[PDB]
Amino acid sequence: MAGASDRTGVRRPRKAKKDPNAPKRALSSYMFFAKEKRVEIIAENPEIAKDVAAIGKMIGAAWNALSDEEKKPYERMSDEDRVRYEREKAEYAQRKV
Repeated sequence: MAGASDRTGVRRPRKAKKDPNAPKRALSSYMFFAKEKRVEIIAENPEIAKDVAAIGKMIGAAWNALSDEEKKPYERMSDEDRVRYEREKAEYAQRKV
C-alpha cells in the first residue's frame, strides 16, 4: 500500500503496469499435498487473478509448468501427469477470483 510519505511518489504493487513478479512453478510431486494450497496465491496476486486467457495458455504451459533444468530429463515434467490434476486447480480458482 502506497502512502509511505518517504518518497516523492511511492508506487504500489497493485499497479497494473507493475509486473506480478510471482512464482509460476507447478505443484511439487510428493509435496503436492502441501503445495496444493498454492492456489491460495491467487489472492496474494490479484494482478493475474483475473487471467481468463491462462485457461487457454495452460495447455502449452503444461510442459513449462515444471523446472526447466529438470525438464531436460523429462523425468519431472512427466511425473507431473498426476499433480497436473491439482495444478489445474489454481488456474480454475483464478477464473472465479
